[PDB]
Amino acid sequence: SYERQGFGAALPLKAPYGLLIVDFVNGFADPAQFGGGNIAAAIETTRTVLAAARERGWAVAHSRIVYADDDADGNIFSIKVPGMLTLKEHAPASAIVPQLAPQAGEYVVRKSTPSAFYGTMLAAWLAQRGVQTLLVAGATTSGCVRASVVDAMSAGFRPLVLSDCVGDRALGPHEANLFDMRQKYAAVMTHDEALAKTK
Amino acid sequence: LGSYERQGFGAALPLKAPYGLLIVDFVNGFADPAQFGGGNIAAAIETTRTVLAAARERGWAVAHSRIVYADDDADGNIFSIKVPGMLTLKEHAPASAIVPQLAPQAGEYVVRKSTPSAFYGTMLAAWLAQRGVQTLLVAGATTSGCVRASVVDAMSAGFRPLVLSDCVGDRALGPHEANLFDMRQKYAAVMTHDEALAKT
Amino acid sequence: DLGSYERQGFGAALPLKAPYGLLIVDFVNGFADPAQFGGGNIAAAIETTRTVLAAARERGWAVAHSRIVYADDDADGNIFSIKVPGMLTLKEHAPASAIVPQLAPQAGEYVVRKSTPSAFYGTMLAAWLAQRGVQTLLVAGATTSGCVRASVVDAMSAGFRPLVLSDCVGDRALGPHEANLFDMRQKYAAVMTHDEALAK
Amino acid sequence: SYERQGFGAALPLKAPYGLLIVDFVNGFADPAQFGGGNIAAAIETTRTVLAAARERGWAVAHSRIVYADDDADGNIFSIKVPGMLTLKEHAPASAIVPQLAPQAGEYVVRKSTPSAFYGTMLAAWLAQRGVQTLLVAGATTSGCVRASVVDAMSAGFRPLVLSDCVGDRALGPHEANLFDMRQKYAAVMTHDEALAKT
Repeated sequence: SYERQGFGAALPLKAPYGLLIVDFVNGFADPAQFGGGNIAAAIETTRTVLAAARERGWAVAHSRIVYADDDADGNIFSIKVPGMLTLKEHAPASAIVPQLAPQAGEYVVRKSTPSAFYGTMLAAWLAQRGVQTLLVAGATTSGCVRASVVDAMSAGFRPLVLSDCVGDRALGPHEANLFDMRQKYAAVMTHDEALAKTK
Repeated sequence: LGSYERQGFGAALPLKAPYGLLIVDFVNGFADPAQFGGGNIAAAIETTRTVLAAARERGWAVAHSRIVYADDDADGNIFSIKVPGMLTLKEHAPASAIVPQLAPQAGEYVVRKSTPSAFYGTMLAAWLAQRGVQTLLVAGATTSGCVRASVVDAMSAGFRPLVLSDCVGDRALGPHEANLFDMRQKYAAVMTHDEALAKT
Repeated sequence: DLGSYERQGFGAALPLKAPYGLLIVDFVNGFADPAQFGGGNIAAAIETTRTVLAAARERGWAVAHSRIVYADDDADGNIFSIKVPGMLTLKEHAPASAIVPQLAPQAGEYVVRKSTPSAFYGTMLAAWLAQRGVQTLLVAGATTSGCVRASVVDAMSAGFRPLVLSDCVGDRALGPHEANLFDMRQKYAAVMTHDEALAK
Repeated sequence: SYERQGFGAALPLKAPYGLLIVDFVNGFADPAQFGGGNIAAAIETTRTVLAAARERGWAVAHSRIVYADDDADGNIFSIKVPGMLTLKEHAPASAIVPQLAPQAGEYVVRKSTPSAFYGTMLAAWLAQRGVQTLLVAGATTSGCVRASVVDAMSAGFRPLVLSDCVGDRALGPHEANLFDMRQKYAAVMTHDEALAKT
């Protein structure tokens, strides 16, 4: 059991706060490309958190999956999921969804792996700013979100997973992955609890 | 659940040499259910011995992971706020020692970590790169923890992951199975040890 | 005094080993132009590198180019760009930041963008090279006492044998150029002129 | 050229502060193995800095070069510099010099490459503590110090190179490397200046 071995202990929240919005891009919001399930409701709920973040003067990062136009950086990930390779810089599918369009000062991290931390400058970007707790929204819960939450935690940041701002293709994976995160990696709670508990 | 197929997840990852083996966190603490064991870990340990012995006889690069924190908790992290038992895993605590069944021999790297992935804040990527490893077989514990973290990173780091499905262990079966699904769909070739050894 | 190096066993030979690759670091219009960030022996280094790039292309060698790029709104403005404020003007579409027409990239050659000195720091270079199984990496670019050196020490650290093309790295100032080659020869890389490198 | 192209701009100092001492270990204190030049003097001066940091409550981290007993992690670095191999965990040459012995709470970072950040948890450890400016001491100026300094900057930290607390086996490399760092990568100043200003 998790309870028996001391898992899922609370992870106290601590300022300064920042927000990471992972991979909320056109391709992931379209159920015919990489979207589906509860991903779109998650986008909508993130709108509230993003506006709170901006008002509160928190650091905000967005990630995007972007591969080179010649497929020169086509990788292991793009063998497992071929479609990832079609997320080119200027392709509509790879652009941030219009509901969550980045404002000035917000860092757009481009990646070709699931984590927004891997082979990117995100850790360094957040450390420069002294960020202590990173709120996380995005898609998918059992993909880039999970991987970005493990890395945030490993990079020394306290992850607050916004359970209603993370969306997945399929609810079993979504639930199975929230569970892991609550047990091993993160504070996990709804956006309105997060927003309340963070001022 | 049909969206995985429609959207083109779960494509086959062709195995490619040179091969290497990573054994994640099969330490006495994770073999003993009073501490971090239970579920199907013990069986994953046993089967892993065959993979280890094949690795040695085939001249494969072998690496092993250990969780280790400092004796004064000086590296106490976010990971150990969430799972405070992790902090007991000290360098010379029996609990942090690789299970005897799978003791390393000469040439086999042991990677000490304080996070879930064997790649994070360690030399593993660099160690494999220098050896030209193309496909990394993975065994270890726990499927829904350090095995999955190491597999997503292995892949990210440019290595082809091959999860030995009967050589990775968890303390609970639902998490074990749910994380196998995800890995098979997004990150690894997944097969039993005998398929894996036959095909390398 | 420098006799200590030979006594303590510095500067041993780094045997070369295929597969080979080529990194050209930051040979961009702003480092070529002596009115912006160039000068020294950088113009000469750029041209000599052409022969290496062509030879890399004849031999089918993995090839990677680096560029310093910050966000248009200074979103990713950092510590490096406080110390050297003009790097912050290296934007994606600023001609200063573009690769020099002499060395324009081709299909399959990787353009890594960075906001730090090393082509490896916070980029996917290590994993791009790993995937391709690269053992030895030839390095060219500017500046020798800057991004070149940072990139060479990283390459080494990541598991690759660096081969610093002494006549294909340039600096805006020659004293730093010569000091950093010395360091690199003593500790971090095989160091030779390009005719020598291409002959092996 | 550095002047006309905007190099060497001041790097303002910002709390919280941390201190990293790099590879001040017996092998590097010993002129017969890896020591010499002005290293012995850097170690003694560092005593002053470490005492201050402990008193002021700062995060303090010490790095060490450590390869496996069986050479399993023998690497490219260990090819150019084969003596780095000989620094096993329990070889007295890898141990931190006694004058700078760690206390409880101070992180000992083990590395098999130049930089204290590379393939280590040093960035995460400092990030979790919200360190903004990292004071740096150690050996060798033109080796592991510089490699750590450049990484510290890259990782988001403001590096403060302590010019009388970093040593090398040769004064040329030491001065060249201090020059590079001041121009591109850090605030450089003597421990007297650093301590009063922090």
